[PDB]
Amino acid sequence: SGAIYVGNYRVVNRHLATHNDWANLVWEDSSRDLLVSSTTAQGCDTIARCDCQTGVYYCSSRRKHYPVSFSKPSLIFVEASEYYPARYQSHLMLAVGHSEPGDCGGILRCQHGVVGIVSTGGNGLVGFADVRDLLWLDE
Ligand SMILES: NC(=O)[C@H]1CCCN(C(=O)Cc2ccnc(Cl)n2)C1
Ligand SMILES: [Zn+2]
Repeated sequence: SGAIYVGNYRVVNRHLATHNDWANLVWEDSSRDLLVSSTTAQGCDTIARCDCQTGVYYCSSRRKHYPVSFSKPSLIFVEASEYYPARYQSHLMLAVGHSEPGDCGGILRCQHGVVGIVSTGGNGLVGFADVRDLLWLDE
């Protein structure tokens, strides 16, 4: 679990969005596993606007942060799960690191701010849904 709170927006994994997220929907994209909902309170986070390919992510299944080198956002095949059919997930970045299903929502940060959230993983890989191109989150 986990979310990014920026301005009057809450960014979550689309497959983990609650009834309240869908009732306050701003934007969602099944191909990116992202959903953004509106909030009444001002958020605590800031979004990176950069091309970093190194950063640190929070891994809830280890209660620890790990440093990672990650690939640029791209279209990557993701096998079928209870949440989605087999498909290509866009704007996804992979890195070598530990993750389990409940780790989705953990934040990946670089020196400039939030880069994205854990969205996929397995066999010593961890995939992050990028949010750096969503310029409207700040404006
Ligand atoms: N974005 C998706 O299609 C995911 C939806 C939930 C299921 N899924 C996974 O990858 C599950 C999983 C295993 C190990 N580590 C992590 Cl962070 N997630 C795929
Ligand atoms: Zn950066």
